[PDB]
Amino acid sequence: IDEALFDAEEKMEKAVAVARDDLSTIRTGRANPGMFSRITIDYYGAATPITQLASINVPEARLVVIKPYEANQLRAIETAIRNSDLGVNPTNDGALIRVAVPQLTEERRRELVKQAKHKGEEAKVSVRNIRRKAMEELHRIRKEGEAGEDEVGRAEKDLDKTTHQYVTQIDELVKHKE
Repeated sequence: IDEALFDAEEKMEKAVAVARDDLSTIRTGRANPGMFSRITIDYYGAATPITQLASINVPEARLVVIKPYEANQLRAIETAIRNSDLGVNPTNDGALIRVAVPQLTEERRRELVKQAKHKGEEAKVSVRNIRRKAMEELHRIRKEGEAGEDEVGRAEKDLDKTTHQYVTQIDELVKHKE
């Protein structure tokens, strides 16, 4: 019962965290390091984020400079960005990567508000699915006699309580992306 609850609050935590990233990889607003965090480049057989492999430097609002902490991960990172979802054709000079935002337009931005709202929805669907796997556990606890209806019923209500908190936590994360 208690470990079921603990295992869930824990898993929703990770969903909210993955959410902040999804929503970060979107700039309703203007250029910043956060957008580059969802991108990953095979690092020694492990999918690693560039936001830890390089310094995302933002001079202008339409210009980002990327110095990979290691020279040899440069092309690797550079390619991860033209292949990403930002819509950029990163440049290279041997050490640095020159990225040109674009500035955006009245319409695409709207198509990114729809997007941010839509990926916050995926994340609330993931949460409710965590909440549901936990239910089938609390349900299976009660049925095995590892706990009385009384104790498990309480957990059900506590399970639901927590879900809303993590859901509202995703709500007031897409709120900022308006």
